[PDB]
Amino acid sequence: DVGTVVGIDLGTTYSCVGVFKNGRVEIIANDQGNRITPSYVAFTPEGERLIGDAAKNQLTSNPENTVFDAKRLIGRTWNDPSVQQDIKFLPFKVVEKKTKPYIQVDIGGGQTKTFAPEEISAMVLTKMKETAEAYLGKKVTHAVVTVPAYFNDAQRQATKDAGTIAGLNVMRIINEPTAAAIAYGLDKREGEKNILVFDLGGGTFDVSLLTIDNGVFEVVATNGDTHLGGEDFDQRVMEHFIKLYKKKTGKDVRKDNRAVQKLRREVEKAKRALSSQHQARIEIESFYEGEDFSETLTRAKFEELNMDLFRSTMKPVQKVLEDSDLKKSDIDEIVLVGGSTRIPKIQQLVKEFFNGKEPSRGINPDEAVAYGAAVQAGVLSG
Ligand SMILES: N#Cc1ccc(COC[C@H]2O[C@@H](n3c(NCc4ccc(Cl)c(Cl)c4)nc4c(N)ncnc43)[C@H](O)[C@@H]2O)cc1
Ligand SMILES: [Mg+2]
Repeated sequence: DVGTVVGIDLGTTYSCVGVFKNGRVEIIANDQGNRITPSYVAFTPEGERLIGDAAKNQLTSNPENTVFDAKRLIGRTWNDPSVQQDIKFLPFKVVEKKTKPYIQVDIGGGQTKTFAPEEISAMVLTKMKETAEAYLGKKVTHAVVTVPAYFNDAQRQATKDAGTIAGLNVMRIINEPTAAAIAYGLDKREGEKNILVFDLGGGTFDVSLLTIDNGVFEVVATNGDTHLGGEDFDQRVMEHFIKLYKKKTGKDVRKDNRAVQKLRREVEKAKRALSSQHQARIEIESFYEGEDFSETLTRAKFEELNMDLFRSTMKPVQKVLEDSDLKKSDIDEIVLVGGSTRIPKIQQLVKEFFNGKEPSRGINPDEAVAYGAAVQAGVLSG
């Protein structure tokens, strides 16, 4: 009946699925060979739905009908101030329907359709379910799904509802920082500890203070920045190169959406290289007006352009400690989650804040949450 329960991190920008099979957690790659699937859905004018990288890669060509960031809207009402602010930054249409922010898209043949946020998340969960079934060689009916620790009752229920729509019985809703702590085996220890989970992803920043007492977790405080992540650091670098190009050539490349997207792709790759080396060459064939682009970005320049944003991650950490009535020295483990925690300056700032205390390392920060969800899914599969 419940079979092999899957563990899914349903992220704002990226989702990840794991299972417990043959004595260990296995993070599952999708049909594109990727252990992460972008939380994107594109509606083509042929009536087809594209999910994941297939959808993300077609954003520039179909900017009104490619849906992403549905997690920012799920479990909220249309008139929630957070929703009214977020819709200002989203390129697809959002309308009031049944008190909620429904996403409106063209599906071809002169038809437009509206989808609740949980229906978009259900499409992402269906893909995660397909990924898991291809791996296991059998059907998947049950899941453990993670949510941000600050999610309220409506946000947790709407996430279980996205599972129902996808044909998944969401047996447990688990907090993302708790799932990361479980990945590190922090739940399998005698005694009591205070854990700070610092999660800096592609688009969001979450800090959580947890207590662990002989396998029992409590989320004591949460903070962060809802609109700070890796995409913001790429954007600072894009603006930098766009201004330098305008001063050198007198050309504003922002007029050509394709040129901007080629630059975005290469800037993101260069930022990644800058986590292990000190210079990165950005090369673009036929960037603008058919002319090739070839420039270098140093790690020093990358840090300067982003120094305020990197430093900003420190105030939510201090605030969670104040709200927990804990001192820096009371923190027993610092767990880094989210792909942006690979940035050396971010790791430096976290270590400096904690007076030289080394954070927990070793588990891929993009996968730690799904890994913890898979550990719990293994217990439930029996
Ligand atoms: N393949 C793949 C893939 C794996 C994980 C992710 C999730 O990334 C979340 C965020 O994390 C960022 N990030 C990541 N993300 C992981 C990643 C690894 C490989 C690839 Cl091809 C891509 Cl593109 C992304 N690695 C970073 C690094 N070394 N230095 C700085 N930032 C890094 C990334 O730019 C994004 O903003 C996205 C794609
Ligand atoms: Mg995450």
